[PDB]
Amino acid sequence: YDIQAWKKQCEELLNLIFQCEDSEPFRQPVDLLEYPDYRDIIDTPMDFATVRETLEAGNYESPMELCKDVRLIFSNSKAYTPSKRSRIYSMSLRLSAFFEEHISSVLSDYKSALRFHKR
Ligand SMILES: NC(=O)N1CCN(c2ccc(F)cc2)CC1
Repeated sequence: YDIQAWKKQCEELLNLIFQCEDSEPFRQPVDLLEYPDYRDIIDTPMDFATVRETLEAGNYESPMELCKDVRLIFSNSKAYTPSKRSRIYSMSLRLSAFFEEHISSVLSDYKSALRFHKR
């Protein structure tokens, strides 16, 4: 019932994500010189270094907020891909499945801890 445990669990999950070769296109803010029309399609860019930095700054109040930003990395990739078979989009699909598999217990434990706190 540890209400704060999610933070270190998210730090460790981000470490696993950075070790994954599939995260390489998503580790840093997108390259506007390589994709000059990116901001025409994507309103809110997001990347894993920004998520990690926001976590480390103490600027997430809950793992649900972190999860919303990570899911935005994947929906941006889906919105920008010219094809559902593209290399970078295929990497985002695998990485999304890995992330969802690991974040589920983090969210469940946090929500359970908050319910216990307010019992
Ligand atoms: N690191 C970068 O400069 N990019 C910007 C474009 N983005 C993307 C997503 C799907 C796709 F199929 C093609 C490109 C991923 C991250």
